[PDB]
Amino acid sequence: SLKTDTEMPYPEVIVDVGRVIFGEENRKKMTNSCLKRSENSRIIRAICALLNSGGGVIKAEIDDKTYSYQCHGLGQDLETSFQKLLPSGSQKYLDYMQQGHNLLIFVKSWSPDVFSLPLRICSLRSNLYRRDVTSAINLSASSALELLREKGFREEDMRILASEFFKKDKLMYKEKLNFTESTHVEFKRFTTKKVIPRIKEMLPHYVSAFANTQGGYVLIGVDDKSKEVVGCKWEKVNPDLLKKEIENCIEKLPTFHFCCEKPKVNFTTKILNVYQKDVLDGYVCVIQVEPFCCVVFAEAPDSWIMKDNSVTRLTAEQWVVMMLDIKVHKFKEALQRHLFPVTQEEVQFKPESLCKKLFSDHKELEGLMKTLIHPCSQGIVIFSRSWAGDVGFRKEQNVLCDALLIAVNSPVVLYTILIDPNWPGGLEYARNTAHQLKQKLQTVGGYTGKVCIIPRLIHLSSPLRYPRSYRLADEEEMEDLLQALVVVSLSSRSLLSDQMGCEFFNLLIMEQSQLLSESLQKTRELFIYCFPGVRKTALAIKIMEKIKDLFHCKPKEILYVCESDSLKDFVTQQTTCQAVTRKTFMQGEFLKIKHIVMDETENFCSKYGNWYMKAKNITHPHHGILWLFLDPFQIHHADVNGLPPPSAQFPRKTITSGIHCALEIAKVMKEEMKRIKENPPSNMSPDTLALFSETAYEEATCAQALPGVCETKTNLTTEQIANYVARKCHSLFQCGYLPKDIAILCRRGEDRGRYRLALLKAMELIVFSPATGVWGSHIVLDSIQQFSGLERTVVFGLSPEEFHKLCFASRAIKHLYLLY
Amino acid sequence: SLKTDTEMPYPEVIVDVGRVIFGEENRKKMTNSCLKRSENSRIIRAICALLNSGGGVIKAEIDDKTYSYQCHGLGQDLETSFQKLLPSGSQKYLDYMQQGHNLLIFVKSWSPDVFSLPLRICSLRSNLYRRDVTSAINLSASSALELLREKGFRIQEEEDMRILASEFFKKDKLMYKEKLNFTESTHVEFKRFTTKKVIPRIKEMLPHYVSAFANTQGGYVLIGVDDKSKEVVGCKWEKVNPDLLKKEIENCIEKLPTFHFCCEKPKVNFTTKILNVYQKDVLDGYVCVIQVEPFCCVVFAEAPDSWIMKDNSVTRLTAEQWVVMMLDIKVHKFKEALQRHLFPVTQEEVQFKPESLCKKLFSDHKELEGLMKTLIHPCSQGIVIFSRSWAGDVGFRKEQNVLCDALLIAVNSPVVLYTILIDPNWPGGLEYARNTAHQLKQKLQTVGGYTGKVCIIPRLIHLSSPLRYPRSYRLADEEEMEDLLQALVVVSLSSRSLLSDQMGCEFFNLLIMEQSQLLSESLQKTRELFIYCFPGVRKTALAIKIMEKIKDLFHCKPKEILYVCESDSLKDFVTQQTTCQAVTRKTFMQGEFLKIKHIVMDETENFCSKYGNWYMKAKNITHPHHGILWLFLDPFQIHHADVNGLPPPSAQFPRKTITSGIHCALEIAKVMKEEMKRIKENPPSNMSPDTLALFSETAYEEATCAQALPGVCETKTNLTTEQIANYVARKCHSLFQCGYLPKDIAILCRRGEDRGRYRLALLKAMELIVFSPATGVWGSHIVLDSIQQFSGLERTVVFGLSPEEFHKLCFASRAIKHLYLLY
RNA sequence: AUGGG
RNA sequence: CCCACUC
Ligand SMILES: [Mg+2]
Ligand SMILES: [Mg+2]
Ligand SMILES: [Mg+2]
Ligand SMILES: [Zn+2]
Ligand SMILES: [Zn+2]
Repeated sequence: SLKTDTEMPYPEVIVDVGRVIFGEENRKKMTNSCLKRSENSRIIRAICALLNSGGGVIKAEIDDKTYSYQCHGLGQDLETSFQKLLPSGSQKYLDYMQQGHNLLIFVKSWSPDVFSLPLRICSLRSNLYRRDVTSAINLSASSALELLREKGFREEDMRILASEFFKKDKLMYKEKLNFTESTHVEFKRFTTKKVIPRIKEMLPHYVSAFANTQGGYVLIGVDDKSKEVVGCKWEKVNPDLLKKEIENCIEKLPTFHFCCEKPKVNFTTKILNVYQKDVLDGYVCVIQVEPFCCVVFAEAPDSWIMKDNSVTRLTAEQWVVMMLDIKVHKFKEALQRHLFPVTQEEVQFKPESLCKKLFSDHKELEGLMKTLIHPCSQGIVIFSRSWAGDVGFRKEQNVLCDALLIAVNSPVVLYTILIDPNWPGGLEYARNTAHQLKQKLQTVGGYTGKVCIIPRLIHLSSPLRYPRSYRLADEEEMEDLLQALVVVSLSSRSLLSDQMGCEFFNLLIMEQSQLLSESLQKTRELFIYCFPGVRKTALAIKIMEKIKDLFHCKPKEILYVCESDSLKDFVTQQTTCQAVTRKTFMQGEFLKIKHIVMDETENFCSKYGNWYMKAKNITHPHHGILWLFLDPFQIHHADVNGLPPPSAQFPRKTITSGIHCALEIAKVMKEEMKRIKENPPSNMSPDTLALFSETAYEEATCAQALPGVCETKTNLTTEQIANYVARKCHSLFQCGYLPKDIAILCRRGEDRGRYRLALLKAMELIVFSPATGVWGSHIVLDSIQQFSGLERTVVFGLSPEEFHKLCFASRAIKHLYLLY
Repeated sequence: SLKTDTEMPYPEVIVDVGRVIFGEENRKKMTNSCLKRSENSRIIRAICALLNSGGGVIKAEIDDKTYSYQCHGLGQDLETSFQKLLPSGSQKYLDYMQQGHNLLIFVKSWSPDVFSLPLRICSLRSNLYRRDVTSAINLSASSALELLREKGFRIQEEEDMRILASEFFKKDKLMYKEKLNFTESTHVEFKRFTTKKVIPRIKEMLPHYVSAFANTQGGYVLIGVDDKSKEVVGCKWEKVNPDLLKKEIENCIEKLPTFHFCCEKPKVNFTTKILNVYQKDVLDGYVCVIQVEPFCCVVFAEAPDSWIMKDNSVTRLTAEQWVVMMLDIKVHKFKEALQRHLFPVTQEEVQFKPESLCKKLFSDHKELEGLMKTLIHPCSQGIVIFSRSWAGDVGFRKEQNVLCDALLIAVNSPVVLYTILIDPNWPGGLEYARNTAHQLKQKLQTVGGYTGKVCIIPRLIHLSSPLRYPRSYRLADEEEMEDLLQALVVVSLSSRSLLSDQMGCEFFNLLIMEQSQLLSESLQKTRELFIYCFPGVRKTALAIKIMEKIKDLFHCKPKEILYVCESDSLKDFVTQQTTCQAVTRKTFMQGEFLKIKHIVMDETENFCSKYGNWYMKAKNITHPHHGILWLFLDPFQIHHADVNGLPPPSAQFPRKTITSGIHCALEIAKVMKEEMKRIKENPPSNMSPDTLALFSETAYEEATCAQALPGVCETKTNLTTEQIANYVARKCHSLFQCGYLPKDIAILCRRGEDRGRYRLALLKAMELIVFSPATGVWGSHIVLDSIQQFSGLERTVVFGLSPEEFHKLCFASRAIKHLYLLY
């Protein structure tokens, strides 16, 4: 994407302007001021394009060989242009430096802060004119923006007797117009040197001024102080040609429309005949412009962007479009504080897993970095298998890894370690990676400061300079940059993205539980309904903690009752409250129990007693809590519950938000829900499949989900499937994932052992644990029935060649591989 | 409060600027620039003060006696100053008219729209500076505001210029014409001495560079250096004394105003030293260095160039005041509906509102209708709004010499305030009317939020029977009149009057509708609910709307919906509107309701289990199918001395508290809150302590501030029966004069045995100048009954007569706007 | 012929 | 000198 530019390989868009004279004394002295104006304009449009296109560097060549910036300054008209381009301070966006015979102007990206008008893009001139009293004022960016917002939500005696001059036809010589110019009246006189091109150049800024503000009459052929009518000789210009010229000129004036009818600008052009002693003398031309509905331009706006490495001018429609233009930003401070703290205790390498893998694979890398970063009292280094891939651009096999250094009083450095020293693509790779990383930090993270990324290449067995303003001055800039990094990684998919998404979901669960806990004081018996992918177990744990906090009771007096033993073990590892299985709850003695929470009441079996009646008798000796969590889409046991009929299941809620899966997993869940609703099954009643809405599910999905991967393969063999699993596992472990991330689940339990053996061979070509091993550092290989209520970040679903996709997707967070 | 101004009695603040020359050519051809600048400046300060202080009219005397505005124009320098004061449009705020030898400038009130930045006031020049590259730019109003919010929100390069310049102070000895190797940048500025005057020009120039230094990055300023040569020439021995030193500038720089978002309040720091110049190792002169460190907050070169009106004088704004006024409800949501249902902008005829006050006026005076009809004629559209005193409506003055006021609003016409006088011999009417118009206009802007140009022209009419404004001050289309009437609705909803009372009642109707819409969600989430209601929540309307929702959500006839209450009067009230059965609890028992599907029960607190179990009966009816058993409870309004059949409060789930819904006045709500606090401090016996814990004062504060409206609550004590009757008769007569109706008044006696007596004692006092029982609310009569029989119903005006205590809550609950507690 | 640097 | 309205 970037050019070659071997002389200065800056990781930015570089605009070369040519040869420019510099120096205050030098600039004050020229002949041929056209060259001076052109040299000012070129740099100004370059600055405008760079402000509107994400920043960059401007390259100029110095004519004076003995020139020195510290002794000659910069100029005087250039500073005036800078003031007229950046009214609220030009220092925050421009810097100047001198590399020998080169003058470099560093331009920051234009982004308004939280204390400013919402002015999205920078312009020299709005080029849409307004009328104040009698002068046509070219509006500024802010004034034009206010006018656009005005039209989006959609003294006088001079206007009289102007239409009277419009009405009459015959004129003698030297009529003293009794009315002077006003908002609706303005006049000029002809120029005998050139008439038609002067009218070309002069009409637009009055036609636009009238069309914008009320409506007016342009009179041409009238003097200022004498207030008479003069005109030019008839032989100089034919009136019909002039009228046609005026019509075609007005038709070419750019226009924007907030309405739908798209009317053209309505004007009336008339020619008169100024006589002299009953002899034809000349013409006076009158143009009446009514108040137009929407904004009328005189020329294209003085705004520029960068397209195809060229400084181009924005059109009217484009200019108006970009002129008028999440929970990540709410929790980014906490995420940065917990994941990327800014301390003074040496330098910390992140993430721990990938760094451990890289340092175990190569011992010299740790010392090589600890010597390269030195001298640095404090800082942060973030590693990645491919920072280009993490951003989402490219993946190079010749690169071992990339590191990012962020520290105070220092710029940001991008280290690129190469497996092979003589590979000729390292420098371009590092430069482009720095460019795309900075661009993503700006356009996504929201970093409005000044920062630079320096590419550096490094070999296993083994200089650009910026303005000092482009270095992280203090710790606050470090925090802002790291929060932008948090946003950028949460927007992408990688190992760090997965870990930070887990932290994000943990933060969101607390808010959801706090909101849910308000119903504790409003209800005693409740029937909570949960969508596919809600994580009812974490909600239940937080609810038990809140019950213990609100009702001042011993944790032993709160009973969690579930169906599966693995979920019970997970829960007793989590909460101090008592947790029993359904079979233990029955044929059991519970006399000192006040509050009961039931999860997985879907699969409760009534073939051993009435569990609902037992719970009601326990909570109704005092009136205790009897909250039931139900997800009617996850019924596996072929038995009815002790549940009362759906009409008697009141009061109830419908937890819609709580989707802590990837976007594609949520898509699969939504499609499966639609399929189930279209063709209801036997064990799911129509009444219960009516409280879940697809629109609400989509709204909850595009408020908490994060990017991930779902991939389905069909018509595969056992050995091929095992090899696929082994290869994907190997790639993940290389990228930094842990064994306690992955879980392989087979639909049929009897297919476990076989699928185990083919696994042990596959990983041999390139240790599995039961369902009570999800907290250990091993890959879990079990069945869907035995894995109910648990979850892991990467899930491999094995099933022979069908509404059970949802049971697989409910067990996964970011990666779901469905192999048939 | 306005001045006399017999010549032009505008209802505006008029600023007389003096004897001023006008003309596009008359100002050009004129010497004595000290006069041109003075007149331009005076007019500009007047415009700025008017813009920042509500608008008005500037009056000037034109120099040329042949001057005509349409011929001679306004000028060029004045127009440029107008452009520099209002960057985005001046026609929106300034109009000009000529009356004889007077030029009047009509100045609108600067009010930022929903588009522009929050620039609250207009500024000619902020006078706080910035650095840029090598410059000192006076910040515009917008950029200055940006800087204030930013500051309160708390091989060679350019930076090399600081080096080789920070070491200039260390150069204690200096030799004549030494070259300087650094050029001007963001950290250095040097100026050349002036031979004629040295001190005054230094003092003029220092503040506006010290401001930029202290406001952008710091730095230092030299004096004695040339721009074209970088000399060290400086002054001489005989023209500069050692008096000009650090101490001398220690007062000039300290004269600069400084604001501070900080608490340390540090004065600006500067150090001055003298570098001697040596022409051939001989002293020749001195050059000056002043080092200015950057400031934590803003530093002002001068006082800001902003003006307001104080004591009818154009008064300059200091830095603190300027920065303070630069950085500084559901009525606006419902005003569109209120205006379209109360003031429909149509063309069928002229609408005289309010109707009750108009009826009283037209019955007290038969000829008022014809005089009014002739006053606006010829006309086709508009609304005429009548009042007993429009000055008193906006809360300023009540006059016994004025019969009534009329406000005419029409398309292609300005607002006209008519003042009707009983006796023309009264001389002071004119001023009154004028002032009133002024006040009304201001209320339409500060309170009503109106932005466009409007003028209120006062006229004086007698029973036994010209100000000029710009054309732009007349209403243009129907949308303009709609916005003006919406502003009027907003203004009146914050005042106390008849029109305010009716608007508040309809406001309460809309609020109740939205509250019931919110409450209808719980019909999808539960079957039996225990709704706990604050005092003054108007639960009966909620119940009516709830059955309206049940009839649709469950597609069933109104027959299978039941209302259960305690009083027969409220049963009739409810059965008046609702199509469902509405029977009291006594007849609900000893009866059979087999077709009933859903039951809504009101006044559940005073239900008595002396005839069985009503709760079990309702439960068994609703539990044959699972029906709805919503129960509304008000624990603070227990009257009956009976034990309910309700389940214990620990078994009254699921439950919800309707905290919001306060549809009374601010003072009535305050009385309610005080009674709540008194009750909670000393709990009674008929209410369980557990139930007196679901109610918090803060939520009541929020609801009252969000929904209540200003009203009247007066308590009189130590009175006899005749005095109370006289008070009631006088208040009723005065209210009927104001335009009220008997259907808004309820006189309630605590003890029922006091009723008959309080009838006769009343009827005498009223006869000095027909009643209804509590079951007469729907009739057009004044009800005189007890609060026990009026429980559950409401009236706008309540007279609570009580013998000489926790029962003020009932009286406050039956009242909407006016409460008069007589003991 | 009008203001800001 | 630079810039803005301006015949
Ligand atoms: Mg003009
Ligand atoms: Mg002209
Ligand atoms: Mg300078
Ligand atoms: Zn349009
Ligand atoms: Zn401070």
